[PDB]
Amino acid sequence: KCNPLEKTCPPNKGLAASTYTADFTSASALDQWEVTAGKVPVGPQGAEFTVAKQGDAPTIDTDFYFFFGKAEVVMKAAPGTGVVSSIVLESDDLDEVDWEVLGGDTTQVQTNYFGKGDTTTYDRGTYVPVATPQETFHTYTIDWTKDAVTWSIDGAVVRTLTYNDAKGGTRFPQTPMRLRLGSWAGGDPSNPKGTIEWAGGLTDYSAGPYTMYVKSVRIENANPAESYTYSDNSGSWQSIKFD
Ligand SMILES: CC(=O)N[C@@H]1[C@@H](O)[C@H](O[C@@H]2O[C@H](CO)[C@@H](O[C@@H]3O[C@H](CO)[C@@H](O[C@@H]4O[C@H](CO)[C@@H](O)[C@H](O)[C@H]4NC(C)=O)[C@H](O)[C@H]3NC(C)=O)[C@H](O)[C@H]2NC(C)=O)[C@@H](CO)O[C@H]1O
Ligand SMILES: CC(=O)N[C@@H]1[C@@H](O)[C@H](O[C@@H]2O[C@H](CO)[C@@H](O)[C@H](O)[C@H]2NC(C)=O)[C@@H](CO)O[C@H]1O
Repeated sequence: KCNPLEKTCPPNKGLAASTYTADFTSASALDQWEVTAGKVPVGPQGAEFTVAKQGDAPTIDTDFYFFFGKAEVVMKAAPGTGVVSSIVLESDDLDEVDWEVLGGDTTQVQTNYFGKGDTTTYDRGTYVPVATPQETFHTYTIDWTKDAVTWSIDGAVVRTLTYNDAKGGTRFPQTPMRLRLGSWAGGDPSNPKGTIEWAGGLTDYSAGPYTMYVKSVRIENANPAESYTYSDNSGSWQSIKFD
């Protein structure tokens, strides 16, 4: 994880196709993914992100990066107090767009972003109404262009971030991003008071295994390439070299 605003890092492996599809009911679905933590079994309901015990943070990263386009995930959130179901887009410069569902909040899901790992205040967050995310599969779409990031649920736009809303684009996500899917306990007793408070309370690991399900992943690469290179330390999209 070398940050190109701080130094010169090697190229990011890119998705050299205009679309990527993963149906997680097949075994060879994690061929272009890495299991970064825990075990992630593949079931009849798709890939399973289970918080069974303390420290369980099962995550999968794509091997590839994409430079603008679409990320669509069909997910059922994990239940349980303090359990976080996360759909994360992140670049090496720490540009990020994400979706977070909390097990005890049955009426909403959170949308969030940051530019260049800048979490000056936690004012980049938005709660949007969703019907029983822990009991119903929903399609979480992020549309990503130079002009705006759009968050949609089951084909309905629920949030738009334009380039200038991100401090005139100084904090807009515009660098090659990999998709991470995972569940973790934000209510882990060992987290800061503020994280446990945010996650909607403490996690009772005894009270069940809590499973997050991802049936499918759809990625559209607006700029298909074998690799992406950060030319400068500007962290801007104009500084991304590829062919
Ligand atoms: C700035 C910001 O707000 N960023 C958010 C992201 O943090 C967040 O992604 C999730 O973040 C959590 C908390 O950091 C993370 O959970 C942690 O995962 C790591 C690795 O799996 C664990 O660290 C390891 O712990 C083991 C113990 O089993 C050690 O042996 C090992 O040495 C540790 N390794 C390292 C490198 O530290 C933590 O234990 C674990 N914490 C908990 C409480 O479970 C999630 O995995 C992140 N999830 C995803 C999908 O990225 C993101 C999503 O909510 O949102 C951003 O806003
Ligand atoms: C110690 C600390 O930073 N505590 C609180 C924050 O954790 C919390 O922000 C939330 O952090 C999570 C990652 O650990 C994110 O997944 C989550 O999206 C993020 N929430 C927001 C709104 O960005 C905030 C929440 O208000 O409170 C801090 O005090």
